[PDB]
Amino acid sequence: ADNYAATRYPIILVHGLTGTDKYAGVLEYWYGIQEDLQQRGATVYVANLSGFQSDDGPNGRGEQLLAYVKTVLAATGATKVNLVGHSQGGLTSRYVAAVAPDLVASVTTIGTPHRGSEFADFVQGVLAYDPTGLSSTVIAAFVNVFGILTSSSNNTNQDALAALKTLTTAQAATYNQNYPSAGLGAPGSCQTGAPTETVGGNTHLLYSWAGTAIQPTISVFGVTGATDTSTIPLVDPANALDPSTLALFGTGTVMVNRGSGQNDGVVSKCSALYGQVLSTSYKWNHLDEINQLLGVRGANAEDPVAVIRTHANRLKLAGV
Ligand SMILES: [Ca+2]
Repeated sequence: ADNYAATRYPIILVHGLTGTDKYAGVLEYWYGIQEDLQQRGATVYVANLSGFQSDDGPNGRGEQLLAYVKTVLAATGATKVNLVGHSQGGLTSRYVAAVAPDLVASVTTIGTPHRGSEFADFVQGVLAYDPTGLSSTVIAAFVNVFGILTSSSNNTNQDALAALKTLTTAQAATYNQNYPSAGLGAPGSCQTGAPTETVGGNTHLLYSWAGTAIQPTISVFGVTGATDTSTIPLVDPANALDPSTLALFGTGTVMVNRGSGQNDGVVSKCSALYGQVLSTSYKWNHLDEINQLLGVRGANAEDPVAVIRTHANRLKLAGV
């Protein structure tokens, strides 16, 4: 124990799609991360928002997080917070930073689809193929019940279709127009923006990193293969002990065939760029970024717990 991660302002971890603080009140979303940070002197709060919803609008995840932020401030006596989001959580964090600039000290996004996901486009394209539209309704009803049952508080505010739509590349472009940020580069440039933003007397430190385990390889007329760089080829035990490893490799192959380039299974390198990009070299798939499942990762993957701990220290040294 020490003060290595003792930031001035409390850290709030913000989960993405399907998330909650504890799956079924048992499995921590941010596996072993809250415990690690607290041990190093950090004050950390884990948000519990709708696993399936849009970020904007009444009852959206953005208004839920804003309300949680104010509750943490009142309880801590703190005046600002440091937001750290994973996946869609990064978009929710941007929402709070935009509507309540004075309550935010920094925004860090990990594997966040700032420009949307080619995979969401794919799933949405599939649904639209049913001429009767029944597929959408049935699947929606099933995913929605799933969210209520896995939510640690059995939150009934779930809308799988809104969530899907929010993650498409077309919708993300509109979100960016509605909630602009100095941390974003020009649409379609695959570039980041500025390292900070001054939102009316309030300065925010902006950071981001992405995992690029899935890399495109050779190809034929219309077929691009991929390789999972986080693992030792075929015999890595992570292929066996963590079911998400191969699952993201597969999802990642669909991504590459949709022109995404380097990705973590669901988010491309270009889509995740935001603020000061600390790294896009991590050999991680989407769940490795949050030390899942149960702390398993390929033999070539960096330690996500260490990375996050180091960032809490960088925040301390930066003055937040
Ligand atoms: Ca993993």
